[PDB]
Amino acid sequence: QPVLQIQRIYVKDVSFEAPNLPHIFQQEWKPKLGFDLSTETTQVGDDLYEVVLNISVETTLEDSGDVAFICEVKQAGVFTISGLEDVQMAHCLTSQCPNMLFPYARELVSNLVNRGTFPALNLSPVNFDALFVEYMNRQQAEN
Amino acid sequence: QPVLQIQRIYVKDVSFEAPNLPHIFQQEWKPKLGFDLSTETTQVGDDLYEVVLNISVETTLEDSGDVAFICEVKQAGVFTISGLEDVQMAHCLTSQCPNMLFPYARELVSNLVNRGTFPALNLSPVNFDALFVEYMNRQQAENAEEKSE
Amino acid sequence: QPVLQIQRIYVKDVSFEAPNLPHIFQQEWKPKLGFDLSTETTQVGDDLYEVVLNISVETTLEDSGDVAFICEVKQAGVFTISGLEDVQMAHCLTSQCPNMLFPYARELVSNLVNRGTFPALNLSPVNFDALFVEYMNRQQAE
Amino acid sequence: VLQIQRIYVKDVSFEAPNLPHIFQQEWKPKLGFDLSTETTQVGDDLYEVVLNISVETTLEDSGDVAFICEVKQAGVFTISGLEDVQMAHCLTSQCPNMLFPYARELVSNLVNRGTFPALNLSPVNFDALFVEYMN
Repeated sequence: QPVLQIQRIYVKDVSFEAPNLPHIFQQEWKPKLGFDLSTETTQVGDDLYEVVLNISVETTLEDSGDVAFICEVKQAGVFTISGLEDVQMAHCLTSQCPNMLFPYARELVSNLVNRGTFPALNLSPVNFDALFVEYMNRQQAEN
Repeated sequence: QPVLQIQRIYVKDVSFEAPNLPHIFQQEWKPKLGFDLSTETTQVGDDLYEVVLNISVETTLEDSGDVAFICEVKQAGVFTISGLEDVQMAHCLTSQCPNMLFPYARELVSNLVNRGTFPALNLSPVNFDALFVEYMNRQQAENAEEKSE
Repeated sequence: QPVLQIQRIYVKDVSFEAPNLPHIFQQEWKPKLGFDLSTETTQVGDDLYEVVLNISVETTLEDSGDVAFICEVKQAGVFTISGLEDVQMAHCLTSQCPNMLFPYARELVSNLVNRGTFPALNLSPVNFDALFVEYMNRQQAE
Repeated sequence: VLQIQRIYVKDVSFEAPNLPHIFQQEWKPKLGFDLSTETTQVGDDLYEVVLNISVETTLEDSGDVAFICEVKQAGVFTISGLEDVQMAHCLTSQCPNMLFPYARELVSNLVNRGTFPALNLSPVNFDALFVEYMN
């Protein structure tokens, strides 16, 4: 029988620069979000995996092209996973686990950004399943 | 009369790093705390000053000496200050204001280390008039050097 | 192509009470935690619902029975939901959303228990799909 | 002798009973401040100073409440050796002012969770209040 369980959820790395600060608040609010996302998976112990969801957000206010902020995040989870065939295992490490972390990472980004008094940045969903399919293509590609 | 009013408390830079997860979680919680603190100031308007409070902490474990986490914060706020003798002004800026900012950067610190799922880290109350004092204590030598140019 | 988008994560209500302070800090920390959680939906706009996640936590200390803290949080959202079959939709409403809201409500609880200077309280993952299934075992009960 | 031993919240509330049917309007705020202080001896030269703050923002013209925040920020202070009245000043002006900035980011923090516009409470003349006390 297969097993997928979370052992711990924790941040491995956080960041939130907002340079041209004191002033930028004068300019008018017209964003240019520069999302990006990734996931790495390190095996730790027998049947234990660290799935890390890497995320970079970067509002940019069009005309000026001057950064409004750059939030980066590494939300991780250690999981116990066993009894899965190669492809399933890959859906776990690539969509299942990342998908469960995602919402914690969303809250983080939302919390930081909020600390810079900026306007709410509640990250929109990601389709991890697609990401899985894409993951599979990339692997056959390389092979 | 004299005027002090908060315009906007806000963050300008925050980072947090916990380089030894998860393996470190298995070690005995023997915390060693590094904690440097500092303040800066900048006028950005007519009676508009933006004070910055920097904080850096770093925990290591007694036994292995490994690093548990590093967190750096730059809490800032912009204020409207006016009608003060140069001496008052300096207190306001090196103490009064940074003081106002302290809880904000404190919470952020507690917040982040808790996301590392490490034991609480609630910075102890800081004496801000102290910094003012160090500020004064530095003048004489600084003015001397300033004069030497 | 369906539609799921977030319009506003926000708190409708939150309460934190620590009634036996500072005396309680003299007791040994032997916690017995009570946890309760529920959900509510409400169409507000046209393809716009305010999903609410209610969480209530209480902790007493075992030797004295005294209350260390009680905390209640109403974390809400307002989302744009469209183009979903009756099943997918009620799932989205009763599970998928409340889930997105979980981290927000969680952080709030840990944040407040920490201002009371009590040991950390980081709510463990909640299984909303399970609560979703029971939601159905209640409707069908009719 | 005067030193802070522990800083903590005894009670906190924050209700915004008109969401999300207001995020659509603009700001026409009418803050409703109120503030108390209570001290209690809890031990040998140990006093619990409690700073009570209420802030009921009512959006004027509409009349409805935008939110009601009620914080009890407190602290346990070791305090000894003070002439009768000069003590009062400690327990009613000195200590509270020490707690206020914590009571401030708390109120900010909540308000910011209600998505409303940043509410960074304004400075309170704690000595001036002390006067209207002895009366």
